[PDB]
Amino acid sequence: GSSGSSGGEEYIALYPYSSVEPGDLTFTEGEEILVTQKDGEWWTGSIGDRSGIFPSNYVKPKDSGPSSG
Repeated sequence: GSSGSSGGEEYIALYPYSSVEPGDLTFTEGEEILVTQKDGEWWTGSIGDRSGIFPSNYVKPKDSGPSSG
């Protein structure tokens, strides 16, 4: 019954992190980073279809109210 679509962990960038290196994922505060791989402290996030590393200390758990109706 029903079909809920999910994937990775939805996190919000608490602060805008700009990396000069194409290795670290570049995003701004508020952006929605989809975490999938967590290696140590720094986890690998994604955006739409991007990939890179970022400070896990610069991301929060996308908290959304239990929308109902």
